[PDB]
Amino acid sequence: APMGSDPATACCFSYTARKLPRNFVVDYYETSSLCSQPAVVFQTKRSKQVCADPSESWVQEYVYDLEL
Ligand SMILES: [Zn+2]
Ligand SMILES: [Zn+2]
Ligand SMILES: [Zn+2]
Repeated sequence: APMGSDPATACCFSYTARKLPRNFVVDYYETSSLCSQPAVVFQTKRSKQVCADPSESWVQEYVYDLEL
């Protein structure tokens, strides 16, 4: 899951290989450009924080859905 728990500095070294159901995703943040790779981290109803590849369409669609 990300290394660290502060959205300002936590980094992802892998991405989820499963699609998260929209009904279980409740929040997100973007990882810092200081991290080795870009990532969105989604928080879920099971209290997980899940790294995801921002180049995937569904990740972008969920981010807009949460933000706006
Ligand atoms: Zn939040
Ligand atoms: Zn779409
Ligand atoms: Zn904001």
